[PDB]
Amino acid sequence: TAPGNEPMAIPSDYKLVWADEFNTPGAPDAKKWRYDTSRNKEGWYNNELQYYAAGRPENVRVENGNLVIETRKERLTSMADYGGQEYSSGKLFTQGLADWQYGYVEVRAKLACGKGMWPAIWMMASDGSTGWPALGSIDIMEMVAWDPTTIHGTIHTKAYNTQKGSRTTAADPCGQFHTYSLDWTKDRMLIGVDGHAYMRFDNDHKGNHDTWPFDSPQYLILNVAIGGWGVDAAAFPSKMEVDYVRVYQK
Ligand SMILES: OC[C@H]1O[C@@H](O[C@H]2[C@H](O)[C@@H](O)[C@H](O[C@@H]3[C@@H](O)[C@@H](O)O[C@H](CO)[C@H]3O)O[C@@H]2CO)[C@H](O)[C@@H](O)[C@@H]1O
Ligand SMILES: [Ca+2]
Repeated sequence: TAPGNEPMAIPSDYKLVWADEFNTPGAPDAKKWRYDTSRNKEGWYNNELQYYAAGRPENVRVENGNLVIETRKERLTSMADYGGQEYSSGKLFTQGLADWQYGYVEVRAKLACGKGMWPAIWMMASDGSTGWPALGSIDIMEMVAWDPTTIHGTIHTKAYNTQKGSRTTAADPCGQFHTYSLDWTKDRMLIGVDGHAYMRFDNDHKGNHDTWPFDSPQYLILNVAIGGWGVDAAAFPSKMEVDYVRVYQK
């Protein structure tokens, strides 16, 4: 419903303004990522089945130049925020550490596969005041591992949820790295894989928050949900590998 078909590349007049190359093995860098544990006791949205474990290397660890977000079948019943979940996973975001208004975002990633796995790379507005989905949301990459070659790119607004999205295919996305990218300006968003936009969403320039809520900063989110849109017990453990995040601006 938001088709695109054009090349995408880091413009020559843009600079790298922030990156996690994941050069440093161990815990993610607390200056760049926080853990989101906020709905662990209550259960996450979308009828999701995962517990998101914070400072737990079995779920979130930097290893051989990659962020590793790993889902496991275990019950983390010793955690004070445990919510009876049958699976653990990771969710990191830049919320309250780094956000961006416009930019070329590049995430190079090998995905987490298995029926139930729902790896994502997505953004939400730092200003949450208008609520969901009015605040505006950008899914650079969504995949559901019962359809594991298909890459989804979508935006969420008050007027559109009407959802504006598109899809493409990539070669063994869980067994090789691709670059999932967003090119966001005041005029439009492209979302692509490997230098090709398969998704285009234009600003109608009508100054209407319901249709263009993207004249304000967004933060970035990395996670593997389990269930919802994504359960094969044999598929665990499974992991998303992020080689780098790079953000460029004029
Ligand atoms: O249900 C009302 C609550 O919504 C919270 O927002 C959630 C929303 O409910 C949920 O459907 C949604 O899920 C995401 C998809 O929209 C898409 O962006 O891809 C994501 C990654 O796969 C997926 O998680 O996420 C929203 C944000 O957590 C509100 O935050 C809450 O205030 C409200 O009561
Ligand atoms: Ca790296």
